[PDB]
Amino acid sequence: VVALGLDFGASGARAIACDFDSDRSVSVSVTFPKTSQNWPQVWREALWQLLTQIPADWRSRIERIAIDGTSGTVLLCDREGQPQTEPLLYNQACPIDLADLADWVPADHAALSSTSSLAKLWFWQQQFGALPPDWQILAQADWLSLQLHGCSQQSDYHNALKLGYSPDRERFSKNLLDSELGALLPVVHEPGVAIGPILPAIAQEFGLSPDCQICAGTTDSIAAFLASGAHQPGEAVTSLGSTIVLKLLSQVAVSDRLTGVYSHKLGGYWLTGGASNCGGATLRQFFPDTELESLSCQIDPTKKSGLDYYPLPSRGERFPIADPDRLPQLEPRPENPVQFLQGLLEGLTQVETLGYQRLQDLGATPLKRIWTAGGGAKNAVWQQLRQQAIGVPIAIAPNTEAAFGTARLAAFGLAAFHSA
Repeated sequence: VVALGLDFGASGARAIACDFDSDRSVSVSVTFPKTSQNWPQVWREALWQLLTQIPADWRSRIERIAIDGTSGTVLLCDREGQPQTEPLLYNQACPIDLADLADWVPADHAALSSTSSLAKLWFWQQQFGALPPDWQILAQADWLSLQLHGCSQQSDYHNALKLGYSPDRERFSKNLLDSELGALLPVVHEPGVAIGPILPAIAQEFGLSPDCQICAGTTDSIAAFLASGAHQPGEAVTSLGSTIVLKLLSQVAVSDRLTGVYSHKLGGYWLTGGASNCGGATLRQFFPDTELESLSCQIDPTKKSGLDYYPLPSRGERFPIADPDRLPQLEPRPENPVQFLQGLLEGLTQVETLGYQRLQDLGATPLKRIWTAGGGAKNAVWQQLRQQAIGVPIAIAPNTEAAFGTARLAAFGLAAFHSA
């Protein structure tokens, strides 16, 4: 089976066509601008650009397609899926009262956030005054897949979560559906399942098989986890990037609105996680990468530095423990740059350690092993510190590209996420 993964991220889009019986693939890219008067046009043209750059052989052989997008990026469209106003991007917050959403979702549901799809739909509602029932709100991944299969008001329970969906009960609340916003809500499927065949005109134009299936997509954050291949509960993917992002697979859904912790449904399992303000950005504040490496070579993890740092890049922390007033803790600062670096890596290690423990304290399945992604994943000293402090096998994630995880999503769905 040959599947195509389309990933639309923060500043670009990547396509990965993958042949899974050959384990061979091709990857193409499109880079977004940093400003547009028409982001829908930018995204749609990116879609055709990605498809075009794929060789004719692969395109003829593609049987399934899936698309992941940025979580919280939504479009207000009419009956035909035509943008009626500018998209509200993932980073944009809305000046609405979250108390106006209380009757549509449970106590501290993930949708209760000024940046959620639901909050943006309510913002649009109070903007236009009254939204027509034949209109629809679409996530980025939704709208793009709509360009492929032509079926309107279709989404997945990953993107739809922050729209107010409850994947624990597999439904929107009856009060939300009965509401004035109800007619704009999409039909929610499981990521990976076939929505419908590709549009005949689209298939013919781009030399794709007319029998190719367009699946239900995901978020790019979840696609990244799917790229690792981890499917057993207790397994976790750690992203050692600018910020440390933890993703833990569990048999139980856990949530903590205080620390921004919530859970996505993933087949029969649950994907929980948390994001710290700490990360490699703190490291770059004192070292360039080259110097960072030359100094890491001289660090022996088997001996404590005596330093107890909390490596925030600035004031404020959100996970594992929430404290907006917490300041970075980088004292005492030794004269030896090597040992100061060790203190930093030890602090970042503690963040990850306390992060996974916090997740387990909330009820998540105990950590079995860790797959690592991001820039710090290649840092073996950092890996040793993480390993000896956490106590589980830690390795580098085989694949990390979101488009590849989405290609796997197209090829196999979420089938691996069940009891064997």
